[PDB]
Amino acid sequence: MQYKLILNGKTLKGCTTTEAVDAATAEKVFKQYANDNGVDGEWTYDDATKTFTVTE
Repeated sequence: MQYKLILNGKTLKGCTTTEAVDAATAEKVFKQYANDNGVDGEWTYDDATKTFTVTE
């Protein structure tokens, strides 16, 4: 299913998505994503909207 990631970085703001079999797999993708993009911080997940949020 479609998982979503909200980027609340000090430097970087945006929406992004991935397709994954579960949320754990999607999280790995999104973790590399914010890391590839110089964003690191507080992650939260809401399984009801399948949306992760990172906050610098």
